[PDB]
Formats: sequence, structure tokens, C-alpha cells
Amino acid sequence: AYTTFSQTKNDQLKEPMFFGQPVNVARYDQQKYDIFEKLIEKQLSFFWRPEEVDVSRDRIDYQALPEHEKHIFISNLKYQTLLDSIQGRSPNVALLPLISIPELETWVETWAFSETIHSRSYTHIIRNIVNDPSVVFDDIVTNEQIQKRAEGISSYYDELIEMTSYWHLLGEGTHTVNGKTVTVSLRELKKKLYLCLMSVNALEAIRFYVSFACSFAFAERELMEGNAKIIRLIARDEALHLTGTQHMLNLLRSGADDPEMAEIAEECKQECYDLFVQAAQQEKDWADYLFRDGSMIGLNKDILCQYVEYITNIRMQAVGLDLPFQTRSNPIPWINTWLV
Amino acid sequence: AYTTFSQTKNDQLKEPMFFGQPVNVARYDQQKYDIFEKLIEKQLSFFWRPEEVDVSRDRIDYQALPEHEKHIFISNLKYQTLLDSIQGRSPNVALLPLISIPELETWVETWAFSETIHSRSYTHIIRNIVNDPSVVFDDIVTNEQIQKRAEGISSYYDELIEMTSYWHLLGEGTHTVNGKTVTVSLRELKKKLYLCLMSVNALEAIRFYVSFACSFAFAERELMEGNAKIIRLIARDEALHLTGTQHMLNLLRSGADDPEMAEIAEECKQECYDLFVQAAQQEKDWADYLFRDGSMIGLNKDILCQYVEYITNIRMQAVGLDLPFQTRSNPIPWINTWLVS
Ligand SMILES: [Fe+2]
Ligand SMILES: [Fe+2]
Ligand SMILES: [Fe+2]
Ligand SMILES: [Fe+2]
Ligand SMILES: [Hg+2]
Ligand SMILES: [Hg+2]
Ligand SMILES: [Hg+2]
Ligand SMILES: [Hg+2]
Ligand SMILES: [Hg+2]
Ligand SMILES: [Hg+2]
Ligand SMILES: [Hg+2]
Ligand SMILES: [Hg+2]
Ligand SMILES: [Hg+2]
Ligand SMILES: [Hg+2]
Repeated sequence: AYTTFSQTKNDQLKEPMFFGQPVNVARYDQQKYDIFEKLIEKQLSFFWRPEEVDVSRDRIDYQALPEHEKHIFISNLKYQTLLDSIQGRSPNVALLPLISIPELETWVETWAFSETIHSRSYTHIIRNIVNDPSVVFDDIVTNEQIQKRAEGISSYYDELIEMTSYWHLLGEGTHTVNGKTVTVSLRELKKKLYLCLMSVNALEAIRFYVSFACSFAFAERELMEGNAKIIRLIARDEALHLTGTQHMLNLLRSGADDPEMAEIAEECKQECYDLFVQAAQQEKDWADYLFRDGSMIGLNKDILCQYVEYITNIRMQAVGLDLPFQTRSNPIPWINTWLV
Repeated sequence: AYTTFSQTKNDQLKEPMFFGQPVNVARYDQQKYDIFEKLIEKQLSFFWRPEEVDVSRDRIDYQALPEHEKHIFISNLKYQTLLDSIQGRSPNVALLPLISIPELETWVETWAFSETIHSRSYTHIIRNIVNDPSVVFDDIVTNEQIQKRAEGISSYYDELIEMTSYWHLLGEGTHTVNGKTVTVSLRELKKKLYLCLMSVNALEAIRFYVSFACSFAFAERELMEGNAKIIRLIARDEALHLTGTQHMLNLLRSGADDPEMAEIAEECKQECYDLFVQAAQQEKDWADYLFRDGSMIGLNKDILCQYVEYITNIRMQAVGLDLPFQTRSNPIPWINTWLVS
């Protein structure tokens, strides 16, 4: 029931962001939500190319690094690779088939495309600092710690994807597939979408920012300044990404779009809360793998942990959720220097 | 069966382009087929901003045009808008779930992204030549002439997406769904992918080139020069897209990547030929209508029909199909000034 070009002449200003008639014409002259058009413009305005960035000296710096420092740096980079590897394909595979307004459709495509540039930049960094990158890259999929810190991301997406397919193939209802009952409830798919988005908002808003803190730790010590310039560029982009997911989330909950979506946001509020808690906890646990051969004189599981509670509280509130952690001031405001 | 992050450690250098294990790590330090990385790099180097082109004088030119000419121009722009609407989303929805090598996955995403910049450029143009763009945009979907000329593009994509869903959900086999039998065959899914790629190759190969001729016809005459500059940037990107689809089809039929696929392509050859020919035909039928209420200055149904035969022959040969028409030299060599590729 999905079509790459729906044949009904529909007023795109009146479709819901999701689950409406699939987008036919891509026009940008009017928007139901101008915020998406604005993000597209900003993101295109920020277009940059990694290879332009000079990381020549980062090879020296890295080589000079104490092994536990190299381990920290690399582990962090491998996590970044994982997250942008997923974020490069996921929004397109999971969201495009559900979007019903053109401005959001293109935003998603621009957002996803920008994640591939991030992925390209890690390849640029890695090949410029190691001897065989296959070592770093081959250690992502099987790094239990990595998969432990990243656990659950591929899950929201894949389930959202599976249900959307059944919904497109069979339509709403209960069906019999190979002698088994399969229920396709649209309310339920909306709930899986709502949850995937919140999960992605956490990924964009917290998982990356935590990784930035490590990256910048080195920069403040005047090491790996190429990587840092890249990270700043990447960070500038993820900021747009999170602005987009917060908006989607907030608009859905305001009930101004699909009203059933606002009742759903309501029903699943504890689930939303729980996943962020779970995410924030996974990042803390990472601290214990990062600091295995030891920490640095500017970063340890403690500061890490505090920054994490710090940022999580900021994000959860941005999306109207209750704060799980004790309020505090930025445990590392120098980071705000690079952050911008 | 589709996963956004396959947990199996796999050698990405030995997966087939399609139908293997879904890509997990996005790395560009190595590739099975470097054409895809090369394509990504050139496309990134070609990045351009529509709004950066002055289209301010196109308004009076368009206003000054004769009605048969406004019609030809606008109709052509509507068709471009349609093709890029489809190509901005389809390669992503249709191919991403089936790609098993990273360079190809990222190319497809980069390719589709570039098509959205083309779409944004049409809004830039349209907003600058008409008082109310809705008049144009609200007529593409149901315009008889446009659905006719575009006929079948979406269907190839939609059927492939549908079978892919069934394949990922139920796996290969004969199954039941609501009292009816639903057979799922990888070989058939492989054939639908080949035909859909053949179809997109024709879209990139000929459907856009016919449209370029029309727009550049106005630029030769020094009219709608803002639109021309945009179309020229668009044509440069399309040339890369076409290189991509050609390499994908040639790698597929050759047997080097997927032997079964090679067998399948040989068996649907006539089918591939017919669809290519049917696309050429539609472009001709378009030009027939287009020029019936009056023909533009420098281009007419006839020269246009010859150009279609001329590119069609070149494009068909490039992916191993028999030439369907009479061998001739280019009928509008002036087009080359505009096609920088
Ligand atoms: Fe990213
Ligand atoms: Fe992002
Ligand atoms: Fe295009
Ligand atoms: Fe294209
Ligand atoms: Hg999601
Ligand atoms: Hg998700
Ligand atoms: Hg660090
Ligand atoms: Hg950190
Ligand atoms: Hg929720
Ligand atoms: Hg919520
Ligand atoms: Hg297709
Ligand atoms: Hg296709
Ligand atoms: Hg023309
Ligand atoms: Hg074929």
C-alpha cells in the first residue's frame, strides 16, 4: 500500500506529519511546519567536506598518546562510527515510508545524508592516524562493550520497520499469516513510531554529546586538533538533528497534528522516561570500559557520569519529561567553548 | 529479516551488491567496487545551491513567451519536478533495504539526496516565474499528459518494495495470507530488482535528457537563462547518476557479482528491451502533444523525436541491449554546449 508517487491530488498542508497519504510532489513553496524547511536550509548551509580538513598532525599526537589514552580516543571514535553508521541509513529506511508532508520528508533525507558525511569523516580520521583501519572498523560489530553501550538502537528501528511493512502489506486488522494471527493496529504502529523517535532524540541529544566530551577533552589539552575541528563540525550538525527530533516530538504531543498521537504520547510517557534513563545509564557504564587501563587528568568516570546526568536532564526537559537526576551545573563548561 | 545493524561480523568486500547481509559499518577505507566511492566523491564535489542562481529575469521572459511556448516550458518543468520527486525518495526506500555493501549504500543515499536539491531548485524557478506556484504544483499529480509520459516508473519501484517486504517478513517459500497463497521467490525478487534498475537507468538515461533538450532550446535563444543555469547543474548530476545505474546493471548481468542474477537478466532481456523502448515511446508521445498547439523556436516534434532515438540507442547499447532504432549522428549537437558532461 506504499507508493513512490501517490496519485491522489491531496492538500499537503493538511496531512499529518506521519501516516497520511505518502508524499507525491516535492515542493518547498509552502509548509505545514516551516521549522522543517528552516532546518533543511541551515543544514545545507553548513555543508562541509572532511577531506578538506587537515588531520596531518593528529597522527603525531596520537602516536605520542599513552596507550590508555589511545584506547580511550579510539573506543570513542568507534562508538561515533557506530551511531552515524546507523543514523545514516535508519531515518530513511524507517521514516520515509511513513512521512506525509514534503518538508519533513526532505528534512529526513537531508538529516540522514549529513550523517553519511560524519561517517566519511571518521574514515578520514582513522586512516590518517592508524596503520590499518580494518582493525578499528572490524572491532565495532563485535566489541561487546560497544554493542552493550549501543544496545537497543537497532531494535526500535527494526521493529518499527517490521510493523510498518505489515501495515503496508496487510492494512489494519487481524490477519492470518501461515496459520498464525497477526494483528495490525495503527494506534500501535503510531506508538512504535513515537517511541523510536524519542529513542532517536536520545541518541542525537545525549549519546553523541557524551562522545563529544571525550573528543574535546584531548582538544583542551591541545592534542588531536584535526579530530576536534571535525567533531565541532559534526556537533554543529547533530544540534540541528536534535532540534528536529524535539520539534517532531513536541508537535506530536501538542495534539496540533494527529490528535491520536497526543493521547499516545500521554499513554507512553513512562516508557519515554524509561528509555532515556536506560540510555543515560548505558553511557555511564561505558565510562567503566573507557577507563580500563586508566583515565586522564581531565576526565574520569565521575566527571563523565556527572556530565551525562547533566545533559540528560536538559534534554528530557526539552521534551516535557520529568528529570531523573539531581539538578546540577555543567560539570564541564569549557566544553561549551567548542559546542557553540 | 531486515536489520539497521547486522550483528554478524562480515567481510563487506565479499558480499554481493544486493541481497547479502544488510550493511552494518559505514566505512570508506576500502571497497569491493570503487566506482561507487568515486561517484560519491564527485557528487560531493558538485554540491550547488539553487538559491544561488539568479532567475530574476526569467519572469518577464516567460511572460513574454507565446502561449504554446509557456505551455511547453511549464509542461517540461512539471515533468522534471515529477521525476526528481520520485528520485528523491525512491532509491532510498527501494534499494537501501536490499544493499549489502557500504559504498553502494552511501552512493544511493548521496544520489537521492542530490535529487532533492534538484527539487528545491524547481521550487526556486517556479516561485520566480509565476504569481502562485500552486498553480503549477497542483497540476502535476493529475496532469494527464504528465502521468502518461511518466507512466510505469512508480509501478516498477512499488512492486519491488512490495516483494521486498514480503521477502523480509516471510522469507522464501509458499505461504498463506488471509485465505490466499502468497509465493515468495528470491529469483523473482532478483528479477524485479533488475527490471526496476533498468527502468531507473532509462529514466536517468533518457527521460531527463529529453527534458534537457527542451529547456536548453530556450537557452539557445537567450531565454529563461536562470532556469538554464539550474538545468545545467542538474544535468551534470544526472550524468553521474546514469554512470551509477550503468555500472550496477553491467556488474549484475556480467555474472561477476551474482551469477544467478546474470542468468535472470539474460532470461528477461526482451522484457528489458521492451521497457526501454516503451520509455522512448512515451517521450516521443509527449513531444507529439507538446508541439501540436504550436512548435517552439529551434525545436519541434521531429528533431526532438530524432534526439530520443539517438540517445536511446546509445543508452541501450551501454547496458547490452539491441539498438531499437536507426543509427544516426546527434541531431542537436548544440545541446553539447549545455551538457558539460
Ligand atoms: Fe552524525
Ligand atoms: Fe545526527
Ligand atoms: Fe535529478
Ligand atoms: Fe538522477
Ligand atoms: Hg526512529
Ligand atoms: Hg528508533
Ligand atoms: Hg576523552
Ligand atoms: Hg566523555
Ligand atoms: Hg512514549
Ligand atoms: Hg512522552
Ligand atoms: Hg524502478
Ligand atoms: Hg529501482
Ligand atoms: Hg522546449
Ligand atoms: Hg530484464
